[PDB]
Amino acid sequence: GPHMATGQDRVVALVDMDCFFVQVEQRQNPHLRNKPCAVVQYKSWKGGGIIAVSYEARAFGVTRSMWADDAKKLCPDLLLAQVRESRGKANLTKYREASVEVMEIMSRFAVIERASIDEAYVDLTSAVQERLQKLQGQPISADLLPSTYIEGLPQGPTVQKEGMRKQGLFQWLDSLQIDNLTSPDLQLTVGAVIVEEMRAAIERETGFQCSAGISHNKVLAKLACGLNKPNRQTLVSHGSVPQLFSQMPIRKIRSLGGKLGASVIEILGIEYMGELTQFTESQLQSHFGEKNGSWLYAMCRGIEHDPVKPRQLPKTIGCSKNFPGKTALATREQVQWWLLQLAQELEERLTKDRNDNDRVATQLVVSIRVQGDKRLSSLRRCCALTRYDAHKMSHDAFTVIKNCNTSGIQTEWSPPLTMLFLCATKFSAS
DNA sequence: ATTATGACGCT
DNA sequence: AGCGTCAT
Ligand SMILES: Nc1nc2c(ncn2[C@H]2C[C@H](O)[C@@H](COP(=O)(O)NP(=O)(O)OP(=O)(O)O)O2)c(=O)[nH]1
Ligand SMILES: [Mg+2]
Ligand SMILES: [Mg+2]
Repeated sequence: GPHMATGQDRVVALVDMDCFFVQVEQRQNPHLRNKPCAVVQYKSWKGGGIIAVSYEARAFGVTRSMWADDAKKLCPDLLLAQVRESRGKANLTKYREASVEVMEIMSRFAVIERASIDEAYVDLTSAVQERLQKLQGQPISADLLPSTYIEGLPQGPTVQKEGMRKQGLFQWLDSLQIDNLTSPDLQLTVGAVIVEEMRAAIERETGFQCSAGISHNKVLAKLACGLNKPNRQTLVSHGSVPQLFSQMPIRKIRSLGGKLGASVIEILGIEYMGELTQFTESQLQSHFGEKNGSWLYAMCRGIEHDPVKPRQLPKTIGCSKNFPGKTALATREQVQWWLLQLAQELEERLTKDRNDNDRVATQLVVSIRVQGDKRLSSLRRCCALTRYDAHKMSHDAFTVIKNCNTSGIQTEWSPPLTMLFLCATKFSAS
């Protein structure tokens, strides 16, 4: 009771751009604004593969990983934008630049952990404390939280969504104002005020809309963020966790969407995150290992300690291309030519990186997939990255993998390669 | 023919 | 160092 930690020590937010690549294309081409739209890679095969979908298009059932030709059957008026293609591969530069715009703004408010091209975690604990002092005990107005949902509210004794949002917010604030709500709850509330400000700054300065989650840890903040997309933010308090998790499928939680999550469900015979609470830590550790067990025991109670790492830049810089089915690379000249295309793009990105961020990568990782192999990578080899030189990088990459070629003939390559992937890693100060 | 390419744990 | 998981 007295001595039990409740995991309410921090205020953490997760900010994620709405249909990010689509908004980047919509900003540049106003014709696409406010319309069912998607972003695809390539064009020849089935119209290209969709990787981003505007909310207008999602209403027709359009989804990521759908072929554009197929999406067009669901949504005849779907507008498409295709990622830039350079050297015969996808070139995501425009979205990486857009990403920097957003990350730079977020970094003004607080320490952030870049989690993906379109999202960052924010540790707002200190910022909250500072605002609480400036506030001097002033009541927090609903006006300061124009886009915030309080998960779990309203409750008790609204037909329209904005009506529900407001009633929930009023219930929440009226309880904070009375003083019934905990200090952790006040802290989350101030975090939400700051996040409103962060999101307003992002929209004003970039034109991009986003959603956000505010809670006491990264897992809950990420979960919260997705609850009310698009263009809204959600506050998930410690107290909201029991009801929220009671019907929350285990696969919903970050890190549990794959094999581990499936084994939890299968071994324990449960469906929802809340059901995890009936097991002892030791039980969970025995089934899922010491680290995962401990993590699950705390998580199902809404507690997680993974820190927001101070990292605004990616740890690696890489590029890859698949060669599916019949296009699989089958000659030595072919492998080398594509290795050079990958290396050239990478050299460009690495040079820019060195200039902007005062660092140099020192290791080059080469990954390939062989035909018939389900795995992401069939083989990984590394060499020293001593020069930002595409010819040298591609030549070195070839040197470390050329062994894989079973065929006696130099010209032929077997087994055929279904992916090439060059990753620059092990950065150091420059 | 689910592509491009990230972080990160285990050994 | 080299492979497996989770992600979208
Ligand atoms: N190349 C590539 N890019 C991808 C892929 N999947 C996603 N992206 C790119 C395109 C995405 O726009 C972007 C951000 O990823 P999300 O935040 O997961 N989805 P979004 O922001 O689109 O919508 P919302 O958050 O409102 O649901 O990453 C992929 O499989 N391949
Ligand atoms: Mg997003
Ligand atoms: Mg995202």
